[PDB]
Amino acid sequence: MKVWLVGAYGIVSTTAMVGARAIERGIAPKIGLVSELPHFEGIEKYAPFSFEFGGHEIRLLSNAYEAAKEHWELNRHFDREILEAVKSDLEGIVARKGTALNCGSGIKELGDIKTLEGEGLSLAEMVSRIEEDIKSFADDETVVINVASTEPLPNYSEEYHGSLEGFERMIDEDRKEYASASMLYAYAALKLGLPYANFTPSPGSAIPALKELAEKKGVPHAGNDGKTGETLVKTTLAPMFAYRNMEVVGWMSYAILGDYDGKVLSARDNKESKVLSKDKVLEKMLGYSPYSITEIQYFPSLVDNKTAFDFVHFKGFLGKLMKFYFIWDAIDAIVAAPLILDIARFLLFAKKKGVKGVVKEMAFFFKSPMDTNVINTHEQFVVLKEWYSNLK
Amino acid sequence: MKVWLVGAYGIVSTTAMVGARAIERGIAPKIGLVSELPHFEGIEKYAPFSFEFGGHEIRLLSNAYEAAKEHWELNRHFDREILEAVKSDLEGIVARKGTALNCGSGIKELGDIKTLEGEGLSLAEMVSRIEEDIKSFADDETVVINVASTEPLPNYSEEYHGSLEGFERMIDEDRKEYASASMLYAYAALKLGLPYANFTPSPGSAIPALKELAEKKGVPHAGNDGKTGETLVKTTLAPMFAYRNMEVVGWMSYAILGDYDGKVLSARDNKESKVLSKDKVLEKMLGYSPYSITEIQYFPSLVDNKTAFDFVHFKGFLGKLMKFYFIWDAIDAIVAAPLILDIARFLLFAKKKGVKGVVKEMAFFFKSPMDTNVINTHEQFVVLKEWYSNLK
Amino acid sequence: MKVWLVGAYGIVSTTAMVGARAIERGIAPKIGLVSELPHFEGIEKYAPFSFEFGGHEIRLLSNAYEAAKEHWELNRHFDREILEAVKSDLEGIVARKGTALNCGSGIKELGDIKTLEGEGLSLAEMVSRIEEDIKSFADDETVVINVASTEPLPNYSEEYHGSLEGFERMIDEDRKEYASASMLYAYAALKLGLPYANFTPSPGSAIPALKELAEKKGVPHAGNDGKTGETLVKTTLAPMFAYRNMEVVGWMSYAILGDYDGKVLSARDNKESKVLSKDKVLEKMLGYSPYSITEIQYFPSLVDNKTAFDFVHFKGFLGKLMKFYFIWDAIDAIVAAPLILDIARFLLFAKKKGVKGVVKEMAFFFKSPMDTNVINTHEQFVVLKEWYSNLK
Amino acid sequence: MKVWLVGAYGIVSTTAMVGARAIERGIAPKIGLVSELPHFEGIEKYAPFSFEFGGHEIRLLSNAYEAAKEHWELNRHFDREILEAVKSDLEGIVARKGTALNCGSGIKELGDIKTLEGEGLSLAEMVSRIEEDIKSFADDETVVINVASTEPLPNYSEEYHGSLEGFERMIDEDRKEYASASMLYAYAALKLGLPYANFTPSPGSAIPALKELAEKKGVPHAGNDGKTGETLVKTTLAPMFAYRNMEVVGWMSYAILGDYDGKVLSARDNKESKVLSKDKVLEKMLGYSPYSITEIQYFPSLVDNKTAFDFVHFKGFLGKLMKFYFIWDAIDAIVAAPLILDIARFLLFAKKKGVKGVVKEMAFFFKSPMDTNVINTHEQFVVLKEWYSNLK
Ligand SMILES: NC(=O)c1ccc[n+]([C@@H]2O[C@H](COP(=O)([O-])OP(=O)(O)OC[C@H]3O[C@@H](n4cnc5c(N)ncnc54)[C@H](O)[C@@H]3O)[C@@H](O)[C@H]2O)c1
Ligand SMILES: NC(=O)c1ccc[n+]([C@@H]2O[C@H](COP(=O)([O-])OP(=O)(O)OC[C@H]3O[C@@H](n4cnc5c(N)ncnc54)[C@H](O)[C@@H]3O)[C@@H](O)[C@H]2O)c1
Ligand SMILES: NC(=O)c1ccc[n+]([C@@H]2O[C@H](COP(=O)([O-])OP(=O)(O)OC[C@H]3O[C@@H](n4cnc5c(N)ncnc54)[C@H](O)[C@@H]3O)[C@@H](O)[C@H]2O)c1
Ligand SMILES: NC(=O)c1ccc[n+]([C@@H]2O[C@H](COP(=O)([O-])OP(=O)(O)OC[C@H]3O[C@@H](n4cnc5c(N)ncnc54)[C@H](O)[C@@H]3O)[C@@H](O)[C@H]2O)c1
Ligand SMILES: [K+]
Ligand SMILES: [K+]
Ligand SMILES: [K+]
Repeated sequence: MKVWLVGAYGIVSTTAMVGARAIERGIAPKIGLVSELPHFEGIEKYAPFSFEFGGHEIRLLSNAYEAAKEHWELNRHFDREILEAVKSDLEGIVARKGTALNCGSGIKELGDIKTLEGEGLSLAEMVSRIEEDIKSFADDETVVINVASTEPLPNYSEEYHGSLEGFERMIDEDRKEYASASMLYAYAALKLGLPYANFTPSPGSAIPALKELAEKKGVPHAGNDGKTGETLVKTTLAPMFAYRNMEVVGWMSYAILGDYDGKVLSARDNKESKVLSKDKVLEKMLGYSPYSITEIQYFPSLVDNKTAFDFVHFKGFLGKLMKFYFIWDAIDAIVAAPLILDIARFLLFAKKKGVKGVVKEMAFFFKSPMDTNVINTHEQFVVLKEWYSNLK
Repeated sequence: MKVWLVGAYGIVSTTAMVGARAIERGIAPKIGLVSELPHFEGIEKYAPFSFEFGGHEIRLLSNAYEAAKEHWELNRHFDREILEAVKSDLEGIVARKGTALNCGSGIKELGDIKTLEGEGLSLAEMVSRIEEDIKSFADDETVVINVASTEPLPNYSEEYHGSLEGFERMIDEDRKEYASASMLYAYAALKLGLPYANFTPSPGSAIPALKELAEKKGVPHAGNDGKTGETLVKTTLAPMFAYRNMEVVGWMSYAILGDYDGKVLSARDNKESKVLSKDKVLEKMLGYSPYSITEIQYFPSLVDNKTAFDFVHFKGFLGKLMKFYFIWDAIDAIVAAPLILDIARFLLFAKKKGVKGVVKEMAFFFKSPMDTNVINTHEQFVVLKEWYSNLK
Repeated sequence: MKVWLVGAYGIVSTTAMVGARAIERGIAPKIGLVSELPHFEGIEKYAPFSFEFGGHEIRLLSNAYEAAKEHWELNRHFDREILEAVKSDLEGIVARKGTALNCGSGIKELGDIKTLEGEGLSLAEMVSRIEEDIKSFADDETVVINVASTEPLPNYSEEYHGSLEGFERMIDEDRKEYASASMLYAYAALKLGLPYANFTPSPGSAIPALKELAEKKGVPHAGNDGKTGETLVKTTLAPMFAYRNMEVVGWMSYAILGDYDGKVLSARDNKESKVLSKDKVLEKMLGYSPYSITEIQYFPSLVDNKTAFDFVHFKGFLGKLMKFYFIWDAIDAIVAAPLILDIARFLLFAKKKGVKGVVKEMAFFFKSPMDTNVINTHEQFVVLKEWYSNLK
Repeated sequence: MKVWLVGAYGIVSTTAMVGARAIERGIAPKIGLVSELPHFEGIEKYAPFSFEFGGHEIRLLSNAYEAAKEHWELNRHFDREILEAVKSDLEGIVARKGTALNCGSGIKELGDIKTLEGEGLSLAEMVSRIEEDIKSFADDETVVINVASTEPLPNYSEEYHGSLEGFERMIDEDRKEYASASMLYAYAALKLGLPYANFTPSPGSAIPALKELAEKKGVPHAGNDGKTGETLVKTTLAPMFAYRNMEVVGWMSYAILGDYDGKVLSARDNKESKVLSKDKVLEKMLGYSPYSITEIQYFPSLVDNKTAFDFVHFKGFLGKLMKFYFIWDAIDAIVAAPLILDIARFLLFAKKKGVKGVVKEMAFFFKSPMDTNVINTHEQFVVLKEWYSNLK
């Protein structure tokens, strides 16, 4: 099958690519893959484990391999051995020039960039290129997935984002102030009939205009924002306090990392996107809302090794306060990368079983799962098993 | 309703009584009571939150209040005012001489004991004494619940544990060598047709002879070993790794604690009763069984304040190792006590609804749940609920 | 000896009074007291363990006992019995009205205050009101220690803070814009010719004009800012890395607390008095400044129980990164309170031995020790000992 | 200079050798070297950073590179490029074959082992062989350091370890029962007049006989048992409770690791060279002896990454109990390796200043420093600094 990756030269993206190839050349195991669980025996019928990649980028790198080496140099998140073995495959994967429209202050920090707006094109022209790019690539087994830098919170317009009609008038009128890259990509994907996933907190296909378009074309989509670490933990074990009828009075989650993302998610301008994101999460599991703090800080030396420190303060019998601490030490790309392959496969699966619009039941992969209040990891996993089983 | 507590001047038992009476006196909240959770609404008409207490002990104190105060002095795990407000009630609660039969070398650590065997009695007699004690206290709404100190591994005997007939020939013969307190209390409870629960890892009613007795007498029973702290975290958190097809290469649980259960369990004699519990435990959620060390150690100054340390080492995508740490800081009688009153009510409910034998569906409370492979905190919770909804 | 506490009704200050009295009455041990270490045997020659208290406050409560009861109610940081036994002496301690001048947006967070400038008074009357308050109380064995709420960064002025001439003019020409309470309190202790110590990040006697005052007056003074918890471990543990020629690539401190202080410092403009610190702390022990972050966050449920998480990333042989984690769990007032007395005893000694100006040698007590580069806790202790031995 | 290494194919040893060649090759920096700290400027007039390696082993590996690589495969503790860079240097390093006498059950773990007593040799000629291997290799500027696997407790012979005569009688008389490998190589070193150091808890040169010899021959020597991680933290952190007049009421150290030594110290009978050695550590810094458990468990997946969990429970003002937790995560070979070279450098310096016998002043490097009580890292460092200055 074919995967088109928005932000194709990033760590998550290339680790997923490196990984797809290593597994297919049979020199890496299938650990990490949700689609490779016993319960999903059968899915290779509808979406074999086989991947061809391309994607969009704004960064000035030569091909996927050069990108993967750069990330590997600073993180050694996998055996050098593995990288050298896929050097050739990844070298033949060259990204096409993207758009960074409305991507914020922090885009400097990617180093040297090249954009479609940088060539001085109209919105129509840019949309049109992105479309061309993917279509020349796309077959009937193609999915599009966004893994590009988190955008700020969009310049939200009722006119231009409230309806598909409105969104297209935005394109046609060349009204760039209203568009964000993620919208354009997602539009293009749904526009060409291609399943789309948003792995980021950027708006992507979340706006009503793109949900409308998704529904009308008959195209499945999912998101948003992959639940890969500390949040997976939170949503896996907050429910333990509800089951035991204990009152969580405070929850602290403090996470640190370096690399392109943490260095941008720093300034509380762009820091806003993951501070609402971890307590209304809690009320939807406990049915009340403890005092919750949620923070990410820059910490250069850690690079992609996002580390998180959680404290849970809770009352038990006779209201006695008690304490729970945990530390999460993982490489972000390693926990994310496989989910991109899982999502690609589940989405193709959904396409072929005729699913249209938002795939509620894929909540399991995300922190802002669209169209659902099912947040508790356990219920989510059951939901995904059961959605898979019923359609199979 | 009535609750006969085996080990009744224990900190769990006393905390239970203190909290039952405080809640009833309207002077403490109802946090921690699983039977108080919304899904369990209506349980009141079969098992109201109304409690009377008696029990067996081998410790020499005057009454439950002195026991309670003794633990409270060293522990201060509830407000002094609650202690005073419940004084006259627990002063009215007087345990009856029990049996230390085959309870391990470290029964020396409780210090001052008088026991039924200690009178030079026989099995036939001990048993009639234990029964008379209970029959004395019992109505149609009495449950017997074991929270006595953890017994060593019992001497094995298929003749005497294999079947009711064998056990009863054991009693008849006074073959004390193959008998243990937990068993005799269990036998007594079932021979009077009262529901029975085993909050401890002692064999209790779990031997085949006593399951048969329960079946034949038509009484519900449940256990074993209440799942209160760290093990709750383990059966809640381990499934996460399962859901993300991650391979745990190592699980470490080290816990320190003081108080009575500290010294005894740490040594050799009774430490062999919660080590074989946590890789077969893991095997039943991971589906495989990783290097798993499990250990408890004496640490005086901590008293009843069980502190556990856990390190989980797991591979994700591409074979890449990552680490997860947690620290559980709780007062053990606090997580334990409410579950005693929950086990009570739920047992009275089962009895009223015609349940007999093991109630598998009360696994949610136990570290070694009988007759179930369901160990996942979430699967056990759904199972508890469904059970309830299906008999309600 | 007499001790005059600015911020008299605060937890830190009330706990010191409770401890002072409790130790005098013979109902508490002498743990926590640097002045009570065997090196300082001899000290009671000049600074015995006896204490009379007085103080300024701005909150309306009857006496130091109500002040202490409030704090204990929320915190339960010592036995009910300790409180009860000192009820008498502490009811005999009534704080006199002070100034809340320029003390931040968080002065709103203290509930109901009444203040000297609240009577619409002038800098000159306010100062002499302060001095007359301390002057009745004060004898030839009286010290003044500041434990008031953290002020924001002072309004910068080199005309008014650079010289005592400029400071007295500020007072003469009533320029409240350049004056904060902590400076006014300090000016008064020192004009009245009394030892002064500042246990807070506020300027206090550290403005140049005030050091000038203390020198010209020949008065000893110590400060600033108690090093009671997290920062103690930092100044004790950092050296280890320097001793083994390892390179700290990064250090994080993340503290949470509630209670009055957590409230006040939760505002951004009152938080700033603890961000620009433990970078320049680190370079003063390591000789290079690693990437450091320090943060305090409001966390209501913890009350005065500060809990700090630190992470240190560091390079050793062949530049391999390694990791060190720590969690600090203490009641702030408990660790603060003893030093208050310790400082009082040490200041009164200093004075008696004719010491004048900044007592560099009390660096051991402080996060921002004045006039000194000795930050290393061990180096700091040794100085405190030799300074003392050299005067004994 | 020349360093002869006992256990030359170890991870500590081969990492030291890998590191030394990298630094000389100028392809890695000098992080981790105590001797490269400023206070020692000039140490190299007497002890340049210049190293030639030889040693004793029982494992069958071709040369020092095969060994380094084998460890590297499993640990990836330094860069694959460093290994290639130094391959040819390490390949010229062939270990000469030594003795495994009375190193107990934990020598079956190592693999294919060949020894001197394996040839059915007598103590006389095993020693002779050992001195012949070394003398051959050694010049006026050679050191012997022990980094071999930890022995079980030596067999007790007061006659044979009480005095030089005794010891050499043991040899002439072939009393194999009473010697072990540490003792033999140490004897062998001091006979040839080379300085000796013992990085292991093995007795080595610390028996009265062998220090008798060192004096007699005017040879300097140091040990025992490198202080590399957890214990370092402890000897650094415990004095903070002393300085602050607090009482430690319990200390827990729980360390897990895999690889050779983790295998070795798992079996209970070898775990006992670090059982008595950590309350007597605390005492020597604290004044009193608090409850203190120190434990090490096998954890295969960690390989050489010794992780440790510490919990200090402590009383402060008014007897209030507080908690401190830390987690050390390092690679034991990285923390150790530099100290091997440092130790060699200080030893040559010592030799060259006429120092003889136990050099107590090098305690800084050790867990059980010979002939000294100074345990506190801070004090040890100063002592190390001062000693060097006194002989500079
Ligand atoms: N486990 C995880 O890492 C995790 C978890 C949840 C969500 N996410 C989301 O996934 C994203 C993955 O990024 P990463 O971790 O690989 O960091 P990264 O810095 O390696 O990736 C971002 C990449 O996208 C490119 N890009 C940015 N804007 C673009 C645009 N407008 N058009 C085309 N390309 C663009 C950048 O040049 C960069 O190559 C994160 O930024 C976050 O939004 C990640
Ligand atoms: N979190 C928890 O506290 C928890 C969790 C799981 C299981 N348990 C079970 O609870 C038991 C006791 O816990 P506790 O916290 O009350 O400790 P505890 O030692 O204070 O209580 C046990 C009490 O039972 C008495 N006793 C011992 N043997 C007896 C016997 N044969 N007959 C009658 N009384 C006897 C003892 O004198 C003591 O007073 C443990 O043995 C354990 O098996 C507790
Ligand atoms: N271990 C520690 O708690 C520690 C460590 C370092 C620094 N400090 C400093 O000590 C201060 C007090 O600590 P606390 O725990 O008692 O908190 P707290 O808020 O309970 O104490 C502050 C008290 O001072 C009073 N006050 C405020 N402004 C005043 C003014 N201008 N004049 C006279 N009185 C005033 C307030 O009414 C309050 O009662 C902290 O804000 C901090 O600046 C404490
Ligand atoms: N941070 C640390 O790793 C550190 C700290 C303190 C103490 N130590 C000590 O250092 C030793 C080495 O550590 P390691 O992790 O490199 O273990 P390792 O097993 O990899 O190295 C020890 C080597 O010595 C060899 N050996 C065993 N007995 C011998 C004998 N009698 N003669 C010659 N060679 C022999 C073994 O074959 C092995 O290769 C430990 O056993 C321990 O006593 C190490
Ligand atoms: K990432
Ligand atoms: K207990
Ligand atoms: K770690």
